[PDB]
Parts: sequence; C-alpha cells; structure tokens
Amino acid sequence: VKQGSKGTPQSLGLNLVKIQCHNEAVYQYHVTFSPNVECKSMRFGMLKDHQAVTGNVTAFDGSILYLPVKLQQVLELKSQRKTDSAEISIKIQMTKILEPCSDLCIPFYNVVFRRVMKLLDMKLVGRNFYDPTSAMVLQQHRLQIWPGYAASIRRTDGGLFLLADVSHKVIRNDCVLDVMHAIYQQNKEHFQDECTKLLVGNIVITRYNNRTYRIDDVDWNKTPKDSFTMSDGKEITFLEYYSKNYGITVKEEDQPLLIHRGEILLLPELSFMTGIPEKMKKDFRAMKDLAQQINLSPKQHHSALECLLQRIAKNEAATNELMRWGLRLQKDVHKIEGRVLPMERINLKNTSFITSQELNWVKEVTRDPSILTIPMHFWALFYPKRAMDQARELVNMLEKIAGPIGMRMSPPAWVELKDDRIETYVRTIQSTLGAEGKIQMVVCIIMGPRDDLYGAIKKLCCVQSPVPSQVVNVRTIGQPTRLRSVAQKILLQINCKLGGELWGVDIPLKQLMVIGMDVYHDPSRGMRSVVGFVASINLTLTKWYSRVVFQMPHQEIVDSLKLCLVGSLKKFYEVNHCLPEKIVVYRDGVSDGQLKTVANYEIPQLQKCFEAFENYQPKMVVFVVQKKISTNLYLAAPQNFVTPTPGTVVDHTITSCEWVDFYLLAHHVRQGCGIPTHYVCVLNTANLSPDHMQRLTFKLCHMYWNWPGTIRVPAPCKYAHKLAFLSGHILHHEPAIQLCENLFFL
RNA sequence: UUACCAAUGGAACUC
Ligand SMILES: [Mg+2]
Ligand SMILES: [Mg+2]
Repeated sequence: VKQGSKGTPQSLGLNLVKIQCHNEAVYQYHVTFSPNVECKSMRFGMLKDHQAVTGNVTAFDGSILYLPVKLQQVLELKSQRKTDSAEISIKIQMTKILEPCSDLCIPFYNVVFRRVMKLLDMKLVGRNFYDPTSAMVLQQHRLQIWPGYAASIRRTDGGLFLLADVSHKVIRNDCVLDVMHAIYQQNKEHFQDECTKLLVGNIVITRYNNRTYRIDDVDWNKTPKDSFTMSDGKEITFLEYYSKNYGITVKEEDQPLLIHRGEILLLPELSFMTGIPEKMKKDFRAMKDLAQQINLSPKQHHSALECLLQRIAKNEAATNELMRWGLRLQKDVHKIEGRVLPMERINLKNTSFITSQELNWVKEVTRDPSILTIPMHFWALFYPKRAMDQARELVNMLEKIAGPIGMRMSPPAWVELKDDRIETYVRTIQSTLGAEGKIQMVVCIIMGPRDDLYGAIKKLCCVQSPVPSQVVNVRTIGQPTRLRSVAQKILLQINCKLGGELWGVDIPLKQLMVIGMDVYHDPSRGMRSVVGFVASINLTLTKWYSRVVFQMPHQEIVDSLKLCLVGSLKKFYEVNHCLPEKIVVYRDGVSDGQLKTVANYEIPQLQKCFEAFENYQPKMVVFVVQKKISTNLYLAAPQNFVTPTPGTVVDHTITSCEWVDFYLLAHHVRQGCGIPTHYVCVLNTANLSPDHMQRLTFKLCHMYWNWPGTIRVPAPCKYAHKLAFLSGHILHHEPAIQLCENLFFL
C-alpha cells in the first residue's frame, strides 16, 4: 500500500536480477529416527544412503527436509548405524506445501547459489565471494586487491531476486613473519609490545585455505615445536602437523604463533594481513589511488553484473545446479519505475529560496540573515604563541562576514597560551572561565593533529565547566585563500552552539515532535556503548532537546529511554503550552536482525511513558532507518545508466512484504553510484498516508545545520549520532545537563 | 577538530 503518485516519474535500473521459478512446488517433510540418533552427521549419511529413493535433489537441516519431487507417501526407510549395527527407521512424513518463492526456501536457495558460485571457482573468503586469480597487484605499497561479488538470493515484494554487489578486498602482499622480522630488526627496547598492538584487532588471512582469522593473542613462549592435542589421540608438534599437511619449509623455529579464540595457532609465515594500513588511511595519495582503482561507475557495476550472469550462463554445471530447484536467472538487471519528489523551499527570515538541482544552500546561507542570531559580546579566544598572526586573521575576517549573517560580534578576549602543554591549556581556560562568568564561547586554536589536546579541552568544557566549546586547528585557518568560507562555517557553528537557528523548511503536519535516536557501539565493544536521543521542542523543528543514555549491563536501555522521553515531553509542555499531538520516531542503529525486537519490545514499552501524563494518548509513527543496505539504483537514461538525481523514492518491487517501507536517495552523489537509505515503519497509529511519510522523511534531511545541503538520514538521527559519538568516544562521560538545551555536540 | 558523503559458521571445520 506504500505506493504513491507524488513526484515526477522516472525509470531506474537496480543491481538486482529476477529469478523465474519454473517449478510448481517445493515440499517440506519431517524426519523421525526409531533408535534416536543424536549425531547430526550420522543422520546425514543415513539419509544419504536412501538419497536415490527420495531423489538426488535434497536439502537437509537434521529434521526438516525439502525436496522438489513430491514424496507424498509417508515412508519408512531401513538404515544402519555402524556402531549400533541395528536397523533404524527413517520415517519421512510431509508436513507442508509451499510456493517456490516462500521465505524458508530462501536459505537453501542461497546455499545452492553458494554451490553455483563455488563451481565458478570463486573463493568464499568471509560471507562474500572473491577470486584470488583475478588479483590486481600494487607494486608501491605492497597491496593486493581481490575482485569479487557479494551475492544473495532474496524475496522482495516483486519476487525472487539475486542481489549482487561488486566488492574489493584488500590483502597485504608481505607476510606477517616479515613484519616480525621488521620489528626484530628494529631491535628497539620493548617493541614486542608494539608488535602485539599492531596485530591485535586486525584480521589476518590464511591464503593456504583462503580463510580469515581474527587475531586474538600472540604467544611468545609457545613455539612451532610446542605440543597440541590431536584427534588422533597423540599430542603432536605444529611442525609435524603442518609439514604432513603441506610440506612447506617452516622458515623460523623462532617465529611465535598467533592464537585464535580448544585453541588454534597460526604461523606468521603462512598468514597475511587484511585491511588497508592506518598510515595508508592518513595518506591522501594512496587512499585516492586505491579508491580510483576500487570506485566503480554505474556503467562498470552493470557491466560487472552482466559479466557474472554471462559466466553463470556459459558453465553448464552451474545452470544445472540452479535449474533442479527450478531457478533461472534472467539476462539483464531489473528496470523499475520510481518517482523524484518535488524540490523543497528553504525559508530564512528575510527570504526563502528553492533548491535548484545541486541540493546545496552553501552560497545562500552566508549572504542572507538566518532566523535567529544570538549576539556575541563576551567570549574568549585561547591561542598559541607561535600562531598569533594566523589567529589574528581569524577574528578580522570573522567581523567582515558577520554582518550579512545577522550576528553582532564584538572583539574577543585574547588569552595567550604560554606553551603547548595540556595542563597549561586546561588551567588557563579554567582561570579565564572562573574570572568571568559571562564567557559565552570558548574558542581554542590547537596546533597539529593533537587529539590528546582536543579530548582534554572538550572534557573540561562539556562536563567540568559547562560552556560551549569550539576548536579550530591552525591548519584550516592557515590557508590564505580559503579563509572566508572557513570563517563562515565556523561562524554558523558558533551560531548553532550559542542557541541560535540557521534555516528551516515548511512542515506540513501540526503539533509534531520528531524524536530521533541512535547508538554508538565503541570500536572495542568491551567499552560502554551509548544511545543518543534528540527531540524537537518547538513546532517549526528548529529547537532540540538532546539527552544521552549510557549502556549499563544491569539495566536495559528502554528503562532510561522512558525517562528521556518524559523529559522531552515536559519540555514541550512548558515551551509550547501543549503536548505533541503526533510524535514521529526515527530509530537508527538497528541491525537487520532486531526489526522484530524494536517493533515488539522497545516501542510497546516506550508508549507506556505516556501514562504519566494525564489522559494523553498521542499518535505515534515509528521508522527504523538502515543506511548499510546493499541495494544500488541508477537512472536508466536514454543514453546509458547515470547517477540518480536527489529525492528518488522506490516503494515497489524491492521493498519487504511484512512492513511498510521505502528506499530514499536524498544526498547528491558526486562519486560512484547512489546507495539508497531504507526506511521501515514498524508502527503507524496515526494512519499517516504513505506520501505524507515519504515527504516528511525527505523534508527532515534538509535540516542538518552542519552541512548546507541534504543529508543521508533525517537530521534527528544524525544529531543523535553526533551526541552519541561525543559522549562515548571523547568525553567517556555524560555531558552536563545545562548545555543540553542548545546544540553543543556539533 | 570548519563539515556531510567518505566482526564469525558455509556444501550434497580450523590448532
Ligand atoms: Mg547515525
Ligand atoms: Mg563539530
């Protein structure tokens, strides 16, 4: 029912391939064993002896067995267990009749596609499929790139589709044992610890079997000559096992072993690193070269899928593998109809302007005043000694730009930071703040990529001494040409932090509160995870109430999301004299699995918070946002495939069949191809029309005040993510309650 | 920081 008729139509070409199911039925049977056979493998072989009687075409789970052929008769087959050596009754009885395209059929269809892809000589490294023989060697940075595919049979609304996405995995050419040689040759005191720090948390490939292992430990005491228990019953040396298996000369007796988590031990000689180096990430040149090599234009992606389909077609064995279940792949990718929604109006106080086909307001915001500019009169700039001149320019230009935007700015209070030391930074900032209680902004210039400084400054400002904080690396202000635009963006950010407003969009709905949540899982999960919450407190969706709840093992996060929601509703009651008639919740940071958890556990409890307020039953609309989706769509131009224009919504033929969902591309894509964002509505009590939901979701993407343009997800979710990141990864602490009313996290 | 895009299970084990 999601289909709507707003927006101009367009023809798109997805990275999906339809599968024509040519078989009438796939049946389901249950299996019983008279002497109860606990072992799964033995039951598997037992069914294999009579596989001819049931049929060569089988897919077995242990007690549920799917056959294309109809074994309609409930049958008992006599089998034998070698140890018990007695007759066993395999009783097969049909339990269900299913369509070829049913949901349970999708798993073993995916398994059959696994088999097909294997018969295409493709290597299953991880979940995806890769070909080592097609590797793309890099001679400069010691990198290998493996072309491959990540493919899956799925059932969308239209039917069964093979979603295939091209993927490049970066393997490192040189051995881990060569890295051990490097660290040992460095012969520095106590860098075995640095070697351990490098190895931990980075996945390492075994090329001998093309399997990834996550590094868990390094054993300096253990050696390849050390003993490990075997299935044979005798503990044996790793030398013996590996030499018997492969016979490769283990170069070093001295080399340690990498422990996985019995326990598994790997030689650094026969293991190789995965993932690009962090130094490579910092380097612009290497990253951009690798991106040019990896980045695939829409035409190249379509060509890759066409090549894969042709390769499947030519190999007879793969076609026979798919055909038995009754599946055949069509020759070309699907083509669907999707509509582009009308462009929106951005209303500033003096003027309103319509975005024009680039989806950037950047030039217009600076020229004209914003809605609310909070004057700056008492603020402090803390600057290093060596950077004075650069700092000087920052204020001077900041005055010249300030007029157009509506800010009235006075000269700053200068604080000279005597040296680079962290303790001096903190003490001087605290001294200036204690001396004057009217300091509105703490602006600090930090030198170099000194994140240790930034952490201390933000921790002092956000928690210990509540004051809005702004940090400006000297690198950005140093460049002479770019000073005007940089100053403008800094000035807008200062406007947001002081409590002002930049721009807005016309909101169709009436008495609305757009709650938006996200979760920050730390890179090392062991550390506390965070959930950020941002809710509008004024009707025009320009003022926000931001609160963060930290993950606690003892209490579930719903219990405190309740209190956050109650506080936001009370803030709405006070500021606007009336509670929201409609509350639209955009939930993000939900993996694929927990859509049933959020829909049936979190949301029903979140509604009970309304019980505290007397006889108040607002209308709740809940969306679950996924940005990690694999689907890629392109504009099927008359000429060829082209990058899609902003605002394209697909509500048919790729949406799920148990929810009301849509795929929206709002950001303007400069590079590669456009990857939609998937919105799934788990609760709609408001009976809000599909077109209303799509229009609201598109509108909210225009509100992100850090970027003058449309963004990937609704602004509440991105604000919640910013809050979660700042609270969890930098502060490691809950921010001060007083600062929450403004936008300090930007 | 001027700012958005930019870890474990697989067939009819691995130590
Ligand atoms: Mg987010
Ligand atoms: Mg910021």
